[PDB]
Amino acid sequence: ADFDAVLKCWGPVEADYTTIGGLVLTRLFKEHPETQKLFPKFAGIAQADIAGNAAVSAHGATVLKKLGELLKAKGSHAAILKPLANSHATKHKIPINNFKLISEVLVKVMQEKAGLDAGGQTALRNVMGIIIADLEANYKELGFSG
Ligand code: HEM
Repeated sequence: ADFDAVLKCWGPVEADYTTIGGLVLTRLFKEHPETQKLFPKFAGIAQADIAGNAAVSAHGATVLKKLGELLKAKGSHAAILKPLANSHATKHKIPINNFKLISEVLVKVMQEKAGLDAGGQTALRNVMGIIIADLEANYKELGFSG
């Protein structure tokens, strides 16, 4: 139910995954500057220079497309989220709390750009909580508990 609820507000996101993706990552790096260093391709770019950066926006589109895939899935969520945990724990080396931070940012960007109301915020927080708990479980299976 909460996945379908978030989709009621996803139109403006999916309309421009690149622009909205850039807003998300720009705001993540501005509000949580330690996260920028977890992206070696972006680490060191002056904050004032992130909003206009096409590579940052392209990666934000990758992120939001993956969330859209999850939301729209009729099949296994596990088939989509387990690889995501595997890569983020073992390749990218991302501490789990960062996923909470990007979720906070997404809520704000959807409030501002996608008409996310109180019920929609609930739903989105619920969906992101499901995602984060699954990532954390799969991290633990790989030996990551930090
Ligand atoms: C909504 C949560 C997130 C989603 C859906 C997501 C999705 C993705 C996807 C689909 C990729 C492409 C490669 C892969 O499959 O691993 C990726 C790569 C990556 N992600 Fe995430 N991610 C999320 C959160 C984060 C956070 C919070 C960080 C760091 C703070 C992070 C850091 C990275 C890095 C460093 C890469 C590799 C970029 C590259 O070298 O091109 N991700 N992510």
